[PDB]
Amino acid sequence: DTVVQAGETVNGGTLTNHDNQIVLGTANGMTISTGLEYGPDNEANTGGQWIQNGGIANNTTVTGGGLQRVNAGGSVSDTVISAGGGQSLQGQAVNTTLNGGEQWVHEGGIATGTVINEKGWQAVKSGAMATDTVVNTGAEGGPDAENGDTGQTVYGDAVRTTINKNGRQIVAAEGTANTTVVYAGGDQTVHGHALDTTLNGGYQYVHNGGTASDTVVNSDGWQIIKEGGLADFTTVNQKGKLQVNAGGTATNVTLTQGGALVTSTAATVTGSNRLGNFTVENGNADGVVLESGGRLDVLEGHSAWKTLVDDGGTLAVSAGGKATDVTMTSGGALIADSGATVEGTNASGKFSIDGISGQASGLLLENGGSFTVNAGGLASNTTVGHRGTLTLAAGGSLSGRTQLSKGASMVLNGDVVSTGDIVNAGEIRFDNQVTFHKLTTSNLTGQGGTINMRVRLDGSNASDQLVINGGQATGKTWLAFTNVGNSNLGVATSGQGIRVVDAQNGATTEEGAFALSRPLQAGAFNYTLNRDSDEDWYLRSEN
Repeated sequence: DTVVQAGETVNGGTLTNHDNQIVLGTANGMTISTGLEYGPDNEANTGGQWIQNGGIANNTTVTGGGLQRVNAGGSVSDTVISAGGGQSLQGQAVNTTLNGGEQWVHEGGIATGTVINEKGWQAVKSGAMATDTVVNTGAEGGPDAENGDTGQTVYGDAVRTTINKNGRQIVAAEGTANTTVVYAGGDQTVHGHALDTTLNGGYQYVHNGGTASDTVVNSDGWQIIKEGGLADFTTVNQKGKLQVNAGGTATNVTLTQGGALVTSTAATVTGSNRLGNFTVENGNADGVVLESGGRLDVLEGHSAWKTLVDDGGTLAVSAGGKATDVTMTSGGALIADSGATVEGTNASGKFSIDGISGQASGLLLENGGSFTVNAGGLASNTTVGHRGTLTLAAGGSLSGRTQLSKGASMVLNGDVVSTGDIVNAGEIRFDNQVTFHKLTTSNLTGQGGTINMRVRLDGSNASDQLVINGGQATGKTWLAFTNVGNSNLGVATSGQGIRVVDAQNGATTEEGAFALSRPLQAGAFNYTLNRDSDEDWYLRSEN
């Protein structure tokens, strides 16, 4: 009928048209399709199923427009709630599936086993508790998307939450999440307190004024401490990542072997790593270890001491920053420019960058490492390996042995003079970041490397140039030319042609020192590469 009295059970039935069911006994298998037609929090709403103290409902279905209300001492199990349906909970609910529906847990209510799908929403108010929730919605679009009132919003207490792909738990400023696992594609944003989070691929964002305690960051998990956030007792395991932004704090960190730290000297990070204790405080970094994935930014006016950059780690030093007693393990990335001050050891030996004098010596740039030589600066005895980049601004200089392995890059942004030997297995390129430039070197040892040069075939006989100053060009160097003129305009060369390699002051070049890596053509002309008796190399027209 309309009232289910104590000690009485009722089976089946559908509520429509603002009809009411007041449950004092047990109501099994009801379908609730009325009571929410004017949306949540509307006086005009009427009807629904209302579980009283000592009442029970089992296997209730709450369709669009349906309202289930559960008073204190009322109890429901095995509910499912569609889009446009809702359950208001001060009693206890066990196993509620929200397929678009909403569950409001009021002060004193306990929601256990709620499954949040398809842009449903569990709202855990102050004084309320959620337990064993499964979140499958709310993070759609990714961490920078905002889906509002979807997923789980925690103003009270959330316990033993599972955040799956596309799931989002928002811990409001007064809320508390006490045991949480986050999988890949899910995230937990913390304005309040997060306790015992495990990030098994998932992300945790600690916002300003939020705190996270005893976070375990496993493979592919990402804990981000934003400005004014606090992490305490984070453990970063293999392939996990702790990032502490400027003005963020993380204390009692434990970085295992393989656990990345991503921070700067503007942040506060204290803990231990594979070598012992470390600190990042007051613009100073002591003892930092950068695992595979890790990065330490030493900002201008800041300093780091006793840093180990291990395979896959990154030390980045701004102009005016200082990093001493640096150990670059093979594979470690060093990012700096002539303005920085760095000293330590890498795989090939001792290295240093003097920011005042503008001189670098013994650099090893690999695996994302990179160095820029500014005007009036010098890089001496640089080794550029796989995924390393050496960039020279106009007015920057090279000396000693500049060695480019395969997969290495040197970018020349103006005229550049090497007072030593360039040993090139990699790619050298002339660039502007059209005015041609000169690469002058004392000796060039070609090991199958390539030099990317520009040329204009429109009659101006202009191109980039290589100058051998008194030594020799030996081995094998490929020259890759790009016509930066019109592609159908070819003007014949004159005399010896366009001098692309100039041997001067007695320099020689071996007979096979250079060869075009691909044809060079414009208009009616093919342009061949030719060595002449003056040891110089020329582009000349034919056809």
